[PDB]
Amino acid sequence: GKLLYCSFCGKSQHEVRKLIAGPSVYICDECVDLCNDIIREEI
Amino acid sequence: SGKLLYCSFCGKSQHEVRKLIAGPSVYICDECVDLCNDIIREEI
Ligand SMILES: [Ca+2]
Ligand SMILES: [Zn+2]
Ligand SMILES: [Zn+2]
Repeated sequence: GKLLYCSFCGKSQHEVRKLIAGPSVYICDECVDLCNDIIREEI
Repeated sequence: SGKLLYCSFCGKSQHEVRKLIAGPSVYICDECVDLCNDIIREEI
């Protein structure tokens, strides 16, 4: 019953497909997508 | 300079992982990103 936000981009759980929770942080699917580009070094 | 940065999700330092991606006062390593992929894709 509270708005949760991606710690990287700031979007809430209501703006993304999925919001993954760490111990005290969160990351959305869009940022994970971006992380893959960074790690794989590809577009 | 010289300071240890940790993945905010698993706690590993930048010397324990391949890459540590930085956000605003938050970090995530390549291993946790791999896990996130399994979570999003809902597969193993
Ligand atoms: Ca040091
Ligand atoms: Zn995000
Ligand atoms: Zn990690």
